[PDB]
Amino acid sequence: MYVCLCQGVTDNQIRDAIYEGCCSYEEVREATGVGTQCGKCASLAYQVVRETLNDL
Ligand code: FES
Repeated sequence: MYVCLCQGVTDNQIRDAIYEGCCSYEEVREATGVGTQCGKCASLAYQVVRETLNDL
């Protein structure tokens, strides 16, 4: 699903960044651009990051 429409980031793309070593929401933002242009997606993006990290 889409997480971030401003940057076109999907939940799979967030997981891809974590599977390449990102270990925090901030690093996922650095790798994907999620949440950089407005406030709408931050809550969802953080939840996807946390669920993904907890499953590793
Ligand atoms: S929807 Fe993600 S930065 Fe705007």
